[PDB]
Amino acid sequence: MKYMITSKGDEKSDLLRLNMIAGFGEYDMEYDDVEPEIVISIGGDGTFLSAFHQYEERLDEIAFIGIHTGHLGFYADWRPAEADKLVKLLAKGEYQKVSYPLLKTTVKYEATYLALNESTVKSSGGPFVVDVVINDIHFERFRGDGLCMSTPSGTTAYNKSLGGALMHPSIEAMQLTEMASINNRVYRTIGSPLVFPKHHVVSLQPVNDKDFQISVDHLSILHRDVQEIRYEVSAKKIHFARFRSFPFWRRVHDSFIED
Amino acid sequence: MKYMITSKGDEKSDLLRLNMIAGFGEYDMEYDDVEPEIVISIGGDGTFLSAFHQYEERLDEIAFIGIHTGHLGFYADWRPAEADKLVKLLAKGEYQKVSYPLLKTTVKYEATYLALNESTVKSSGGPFVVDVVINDIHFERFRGDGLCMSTPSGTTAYNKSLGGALMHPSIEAMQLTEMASINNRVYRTIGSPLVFPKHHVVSLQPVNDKDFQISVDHLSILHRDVQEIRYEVSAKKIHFARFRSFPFWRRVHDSFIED
Amino acid sequence: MKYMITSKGDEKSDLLRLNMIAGFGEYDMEYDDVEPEIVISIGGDGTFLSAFHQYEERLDEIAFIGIHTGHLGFYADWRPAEADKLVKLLAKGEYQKVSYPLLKTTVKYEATYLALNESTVKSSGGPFVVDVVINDIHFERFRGDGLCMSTPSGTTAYNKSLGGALMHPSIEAMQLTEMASINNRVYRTIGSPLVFPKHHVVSLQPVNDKDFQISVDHLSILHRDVQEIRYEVSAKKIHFARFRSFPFWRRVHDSFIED
Amino acid sequence: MKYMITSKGDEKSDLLRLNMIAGFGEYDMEYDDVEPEIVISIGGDGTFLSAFHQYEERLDEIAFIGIHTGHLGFYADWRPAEADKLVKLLAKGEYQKVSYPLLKTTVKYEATYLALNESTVKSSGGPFVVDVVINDIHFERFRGDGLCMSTPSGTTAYNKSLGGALMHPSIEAMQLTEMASINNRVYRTIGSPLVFPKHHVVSLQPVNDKDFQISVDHLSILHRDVQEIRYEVSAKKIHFARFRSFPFWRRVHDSFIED
Ligand SMILES: NC[C@H]1O[C@@H](n2c(C#CCOC[C@H]3O[C@@H](n4cnc5c(N)ncnc54)[C@H](O)[C@@H]3O)nc3c(N)ncnc32)[C@H](O)[C@@H]1O
Ligand SMILES: NC[C@H]1O[C@@H](n2c(C#CCOC[C@H]3O[C@@H](n4cnc5c(N)ncnc54)[C@H](O)[C@@H]3O)nc3c(N)ncnc32)[C@H](O)[C@@H]1O
Ligand SMILES: NC[C@H]1O[C@@H](n2c(C#CCOC[C@H]3O[C@@H](n4cnc5c(N)ncnc54)[C@H](O)[C@@H]3O)nc3c(N)ncnc32)[C@H](O)[C@@H]1O
Ligand SMILES: NC[C@H]1O[C@@H](n2c(C#CCOC[C@H]3O[C@@H](n4cnc5c(N)ncnc54)[C@H](O)[C@@H]3O)nc3c(N)ncnc32)[C@H](O)[C@@H]1O
Repeated sequence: MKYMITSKGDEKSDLLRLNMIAGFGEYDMEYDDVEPEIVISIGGDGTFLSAFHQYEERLDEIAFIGIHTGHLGFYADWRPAEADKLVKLLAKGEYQKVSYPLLKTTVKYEATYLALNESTVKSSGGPFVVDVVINDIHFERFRGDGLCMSTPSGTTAYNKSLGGALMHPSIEAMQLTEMASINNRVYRTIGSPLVFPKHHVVSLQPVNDKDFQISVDHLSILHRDVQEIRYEVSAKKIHFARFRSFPFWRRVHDSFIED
Repeated sequence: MKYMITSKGDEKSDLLRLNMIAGFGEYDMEYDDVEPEIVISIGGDGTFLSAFHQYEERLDEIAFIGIHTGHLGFYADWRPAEADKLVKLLAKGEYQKVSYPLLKTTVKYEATYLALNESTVKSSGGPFVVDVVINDIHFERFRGDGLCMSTPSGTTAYNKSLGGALMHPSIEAMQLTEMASINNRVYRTIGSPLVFPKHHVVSLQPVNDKDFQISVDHLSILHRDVQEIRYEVSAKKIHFARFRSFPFWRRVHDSFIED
Repeated sequence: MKYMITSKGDEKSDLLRLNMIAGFGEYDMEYDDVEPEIVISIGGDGTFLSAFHQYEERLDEIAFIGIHTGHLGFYADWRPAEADKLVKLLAKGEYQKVSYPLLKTTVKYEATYLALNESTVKSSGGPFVVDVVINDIHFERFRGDGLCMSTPSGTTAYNKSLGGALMHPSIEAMQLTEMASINNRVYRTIGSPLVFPKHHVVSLQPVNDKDFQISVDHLSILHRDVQEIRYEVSAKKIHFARFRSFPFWRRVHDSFIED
Repeated sequence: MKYMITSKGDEKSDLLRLNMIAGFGEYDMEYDDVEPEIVISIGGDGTFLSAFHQYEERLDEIAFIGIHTGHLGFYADWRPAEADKLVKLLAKGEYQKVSYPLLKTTVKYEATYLALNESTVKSSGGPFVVDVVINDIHFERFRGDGLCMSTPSGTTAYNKSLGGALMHPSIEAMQLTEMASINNRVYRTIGSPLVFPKHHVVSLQPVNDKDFQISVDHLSILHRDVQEIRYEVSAKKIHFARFRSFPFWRRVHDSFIED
């Protein structure tokens, strides 16, 4: 079937990619970076994030695989020594798929984005003020550095550094965390992270300034004349190729406690 | 149908209970505290917690209602002024039910318990050491004051004070938080709260001392010769009587931000 | 003696300022905004911060007074109703002085700055990497959103929202807090806030990018070709006019717990 | 001069102690565990804590030295390989002294205690309620698991696990941290850690139950009919023998970041 391989760009990743293409040539496997059914990322979690966004319009027709040439990643969880074994078991089709939920982001002035990790909103300097509306009722007026809405698999990333909980990716949900909120008699926020199920809509609305720094995964965009930022669990999902058991809590333990 | 009413025990709650019994007498409603189909708690969230444990063996056949004679509670979310309206709409059967997940706790020396809020494990003095095992693999060796496993509706209680996330109760899950863990080159814990889906089993195992203070909701028990404490989302659920929309995030906003 | 009054710029502050000038005209008090011995700020803590920086080159010859036309401030701790009483007791010289420590910031490419609240260092987009050196020995390699070095009186401001401790201003010290650090096997930071005595020097050194967003109190500057940012408790101090006992912990209680 | 050596009690510590006594016998050094001028602890920080409390009535006449037979300690900061060098430089008197502040604790029913690390107050089950009074004015009504008042050198211990700041021991101060406080419309606490200078008195006062678990360093005592617990920086100080530069921030880096 059609496949493609993206590389971090260093020597180790480029030549592991060239070796996998060589092994793939020994099978009924055609290299196509326009309509691949298999997308292989060689590098780190950042390389995988780029691969996901490179093919975000054909998610339902693509199985992703991540190979880490450096340390273990949460998406690049395959060791380079297993690269040759990846080729055969994947040419035969000896694999099922696991799917992780995604975060849908709507920005109105309208544009929509999908996030694999998180989407954040920050000020164009100093602190900013936004009204947080949950399912069309006002929840809080936030003043601080920013807010972060994370996918389940994204909770080990920016969300973790902001004090959020780590969620197993089988839970279809999204998590909101605060960035240095000021809490006093005037401004009052919940403080705790909030975990939302599907079909719940979190809306951020501007108060004074309407220019915000909006990020989706590794991409950071300055948006102007923004009227609303809406978050909800996407109906779409990213599909991974599964060849072996590597549980989420194992990857958490191996990444943060010790390998 | 058969009903019963428990009271906090103060003057205001006892006489609101006596007035509801009087109004119930004006309907085909029989008072029975052995096999009630409707359990009404008048007081606070603590009174409701007692009512839940008083009838935890007939959960599948009971609809709970909470009335707060003091401030708003997350379970006692009905105001005493609406007590008379509660009687009629509930004698007619003009209500459906909403169900919140529960936490199952197994203590082996074997005893099982259900928690509506959380279950905690603490030392018999100073810090304690337990091995945390997730789905039969060792995750961490915890040294500190204790651990807390919370239901979704329990996240606004002890879990919130421990830095956990607030989870909407439609998510069938459980959340684990740490109590003052010591983190150094020797002892290493994740720090972040952990949210587990159904069918995931978290096991706490003793290292040196085998005597622990184990709590389930408001009840605190000292347990000796404990070999294991296992947590997982229960197959059982608590059923509430629903007469009106009072969203979980509204109760969060009203309780912690302002009413 | 020579005095001056700065105003927030709203109607209430401008006309309280005009009334104080009128009352001052009834005394041997000359209005001079070039060499005042008394600087009165009418508005909020932000107005006071501007007044401090407006006269930061004559700190040793100026006594500051803060009046809050809105809610209570930590520097604007005088109520507008006591404005007329402020005039007389201050024309007579019936007051001593209290002094709060300041933070010295040296930026090398060299420029020096004084902060009454704090000084922060942030990235020009995403996370940044700086080496933290304490008294000429490498302490940690920080990767995250930023760092914040606070004065004692500044601990109730940005420092508080970052999890720092509240320090009584009689302690000559500075406090460093982290902004969403990533902690893993690669990058390791202390996490806890750090409190430094006098004569201790904290140096931030660039790793890759050398362009940082450096802030000192309300002013935020983008600095390029930065080689080092050094922090230490300043030898200079800000001097307040003291007419009455208003303890620091009282202002903390009144501001954050309830007035 | 008169000296004594305490041991953790394991094989390695007992025989390093026997070797140091042998080396001391080769000098004008008399072993006396009643009036020693030099107290040597061999083991861990816990062994040193016991040695400090064993001789807390002769602090002004004793210089302490800590040797760690396991990992590096903040008090046991001497490696066993340097034991023989410790003997000579210390028989000659080729050393000055450094002094760390201590915490004074007064319990009234009256008893006084000195803490090298911290003193904590906890409930006899569940949460407890105490009024916090700072310098004779009511600061907050705390409801939660407990409170912790730490010395500067104690901030790397229980205080660190509770979110407190790390303070250099040259600062004469004490730091208070909270243990899982409940914060709502009813109960309101500051949340942030509080750092107090000398001569400031923090008083904890009972509300309902008057039975508390009071700890001072490694000793935990249940106290009954307690009317008040008062904390302030002690006028006394512990004196260390100084043979070489080992800065506090180096010990922090070596203990928590990497050795
Ligand atoms: N394996 C570790 C390496 O992978 C990174 N990583 C990634 C990634 C990536 C590519 O860069 C952009 C990400 O920067 C993260 N980030 C930003 N600002 C951050 C901060 N202030 N604090 C922590 N994070 C921050 C956001 O989340 C962005 O999405 N995703 C994950 C994940 N899901 N889980 C665990 N690690 C993950 C991680 O950062 C490590 O570098
Ligand atoms: N409405 C507010 C009042 O109701 C209480 N409450 C309850 C309850 C109850 C009955 O007492 C036992 C509970 O004490 C909580 N708890 C213990 N130690 C705590 C601590 N150190 N810190 C915060 N909590 C603590 C645990 O969770 C126990 O289960 N349940 C909830 C809930 N689900 N959400 C919001 N509040 C709730 C709350 O405490 C208020 O008093
Ligand atoms: N009285 C309350 C009002 O006064 C403000 N205030 C000030 C001030 C001021 C003028 O603006 C710039 C300050 O913005 C603060 N800040 C920035 N980003 C922040 C964030 N993300 N989170 C919290 N803070 C933040 C930084 O500290 C800057 O210095 N100083 C203090 C103080 N010392 N103590 C208590 N409040 C103080 C406070 O912000 C309230 O508005
Ligand atoms: N070197 C590391 C070893 O030394 C210990 N240690 C000690 C000590 C000791 C002897 O035991 C009693 C101490 O238990 C600590 N403690 C209790 N409950 C704790 C918890 N829930 N969380 C973290 N702490 C806790 C309290 O503080 C008690 O005083 N003092 C210090 C110190 N000053 N700095 C750094 N480590 C120190 C540390 O615990 C390690 O074991």
